[PDB]
Amino acid sequence: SKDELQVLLHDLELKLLQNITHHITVTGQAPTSEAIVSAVNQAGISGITEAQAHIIVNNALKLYSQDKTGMVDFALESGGGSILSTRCSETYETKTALLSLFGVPLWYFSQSPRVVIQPDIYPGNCWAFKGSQGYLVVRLSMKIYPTTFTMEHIPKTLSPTGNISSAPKDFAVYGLETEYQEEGQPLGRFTYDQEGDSLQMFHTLERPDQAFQIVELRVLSNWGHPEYTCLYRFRVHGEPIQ
Repeated sequence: SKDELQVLLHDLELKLLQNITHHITVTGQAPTSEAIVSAVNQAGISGITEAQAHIIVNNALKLYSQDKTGMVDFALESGGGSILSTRCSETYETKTALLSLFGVPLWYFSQSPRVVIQPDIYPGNCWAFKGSQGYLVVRLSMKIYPTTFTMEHIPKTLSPTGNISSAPKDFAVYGLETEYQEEGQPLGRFTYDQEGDSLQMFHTLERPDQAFQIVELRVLSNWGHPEYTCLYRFRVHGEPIQ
């Protein structure tokens, strides 16, 4: 069926993306055209050319073009961070067309808020909530003075119409002393810029007076999508208590 098809192409793309991501993480470079030919072959399609592989790699680099820093991420799940799901907006499921590694649009499905704290970024692998206002609360792996936040979204070059209207725009960040604190300490108000890079960093105006192990992200608006907002990744940086 056409569904099974879109699924298999999605899984094929993901294999290639995981390959490329792994290689960049370890070596700091994209793999050669030849390694890509080989990975495509392992995934079950032989006879890809070098020119085709080079196109696949440049398409991948549309997404992985910033060499990101080694700033420790205390929200990252595999580092011990976790979502306090009871305090997030209700998940809203979406199906969105994005430009794939293969140059054609594919269907992608948004997921649960746990994707917000998974490593790296992958097309369509975002958490959607309904409307343009939402809440996410993350328990950090360590108690820290939070000093910097990173928000990531896919670039417009992955949209078949060069458009990311469902991306977060205005947001605010709060430190929560406990899981029940209704009103948290304001850590900052920022705006994700649809004219900026995929990965964007946001710094507190001052070093906070207090350290937190719980952080609340409030998305206050989006870039114009009438039905929902899509959040890909949120990272939390700072200094552990001494």
